Amino acid sequence: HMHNYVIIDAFASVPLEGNPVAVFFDADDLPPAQMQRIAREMNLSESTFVLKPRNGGDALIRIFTPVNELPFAGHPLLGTAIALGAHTDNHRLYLETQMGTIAFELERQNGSVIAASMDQPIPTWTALGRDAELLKALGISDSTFPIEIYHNGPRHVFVGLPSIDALSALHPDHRALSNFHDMAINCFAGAGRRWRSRMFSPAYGVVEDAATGSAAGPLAIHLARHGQIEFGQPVEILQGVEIGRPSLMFAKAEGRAEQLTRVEVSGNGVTFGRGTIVL
Amino acid sequence: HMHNYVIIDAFASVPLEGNPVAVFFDADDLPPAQMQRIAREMNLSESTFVLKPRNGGDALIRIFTPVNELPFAGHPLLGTAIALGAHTDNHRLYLETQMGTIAFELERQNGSVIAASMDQPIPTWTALGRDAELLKALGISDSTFPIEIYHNGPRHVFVGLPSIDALSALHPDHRALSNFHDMAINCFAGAGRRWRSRMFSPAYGVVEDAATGSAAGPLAIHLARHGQIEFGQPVEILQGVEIGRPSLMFAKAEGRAEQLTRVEVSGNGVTFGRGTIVL
Ligand SMILES: Nc1ccc(-c2cccc(O)c2)cc1C(=O)O
Ligand SMILES: Nc1ccc(-c2cccc(O)c2)cc1C(=O)O
Repeated sequence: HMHNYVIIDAFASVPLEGNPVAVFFDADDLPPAQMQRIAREMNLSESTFVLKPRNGGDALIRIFTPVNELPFAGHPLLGTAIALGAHTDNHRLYLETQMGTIAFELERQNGSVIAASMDQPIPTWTALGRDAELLKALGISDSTFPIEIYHNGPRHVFVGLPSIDALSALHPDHRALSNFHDMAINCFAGAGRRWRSRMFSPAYGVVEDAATGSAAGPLAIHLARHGQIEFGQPVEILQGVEIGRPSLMFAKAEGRAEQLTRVEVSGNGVTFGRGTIVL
Repeated sequence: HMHNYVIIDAFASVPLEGNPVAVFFDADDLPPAQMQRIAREMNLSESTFVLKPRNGGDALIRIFTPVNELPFAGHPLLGTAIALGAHTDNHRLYLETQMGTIAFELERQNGSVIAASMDQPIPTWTALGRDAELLKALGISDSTFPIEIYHNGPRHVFVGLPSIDALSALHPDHRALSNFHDMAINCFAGAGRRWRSRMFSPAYGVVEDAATGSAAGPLAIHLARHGQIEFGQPVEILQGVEIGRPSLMFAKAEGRAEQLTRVEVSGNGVTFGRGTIVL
């Protein structure tokens, strides 16, 4: 009959920062075709729907862009966990997805969930093998570190820049980037614990994304493989600064490249708005 | 501190049809930079903001896409008038805009505004002069009626198809259409009182629009000039069918081409959702 929803800015503690997701509660009465139409109506990068669990978790989450269902997504699931924290006292939340059950640790102050940490799927990776084409599209001559593409659901390519100022100076040819299908292009720069990122993806319908949570785990692996951090070291990844949606993602990859045991991504989230829809 | 909003599906009587707009009430405390950030957060084609009047109208409306402020827009203003009807008993609403005050007639049943009619700016027009390029981009050999571009704020080009089935069969090259700057491409077909339309606009950030209210007045003028209806005859324009967002627009242009006295566009609207934001 009606559904309540909230809009969460994921990877932010301040509204209008981070990356929005709409979260719809009590969605068991909605067929998937209707969920898809609602996600299209909202037009946010994703809308999620909270359903009763089917495999022993706390809830089953379905994730929709305006056009299609996704089996996994980073900031939408973080935002969903933070939104659901308003309706449970549990310290941990087990959210079922198409790719299995993901564990979230919820962080509260006086009953309000302000942040969460999630396990992520362990990615696979290989060289992209299209370096000259991609570098030309980005407008630069070379990457710092190897140009590799990671898969954890989505696909994420990483191109390294020699300084944060060089990262901010990028002005990619988005028409040229559109020849890179079913992937996002993540450009990064930094040192030690602190990194900056920018993400561009014609394939995923975004000129430049504010906070690409599914890329944060892969970036931690990339930095560790290429000697910039150790495995097991947390990194801070600040994305979206140039577009006015600063987003802070934290990530850690445990183990070694050949035997990764855990990939964790965490961030703050904040409620931008709350409402009810008429169906 | 907080603001209430509603989501109106304009040019529809059923939720999830028509074309959405978010309408924010009591917006006088928001600087325009903040309105723009809110419109970006919502990511709907437009968000509007209701302000105290400055020139004797009932309210001043500011209209924002996710990227810029607009001086005029069709479905966003229709939706705003319908939303505001919930907060007044007045039969007519005078909404100030950057382009002057627009009169709306509100249609109610038991206190609920179900539809409205608006005056529109009187357009100007000329031949586009890029016919072969545009026809190639649309994938067809010729137009029925002259390919003319109308200006009433936005710019709207009209290309005529020989049947509704031919209109539905269009599969434009959106890359090629992106060479048409600061305009929308409206393709139409029909007869008598009943017409079908499809609108494509890379320039305005929409692959295909559900209901292009600012094009409805121009189309009525185009059809009258080219002998398909008379001036003063209302037409029904059904848009958005192929994309699953059917939208019914009504339009009438009074006078003659050389001396147009009124351009009226009307439609239903319906509330999809209601909420509150935290700033
Ligand atoms: N914003 C997104 C858009 C698309 C995807 C995605 C694409 C292909 C396969 C797949 O499993 C996920 C992910 C995200 C995300 O936020 O992670
Ligand atoms: N959805 C829209 C997007 C852009 C415009 C527009 C563009 C340039 C100048 C201008 O005055 C208005 C109008 C609409 C509309 O709905 O009418």
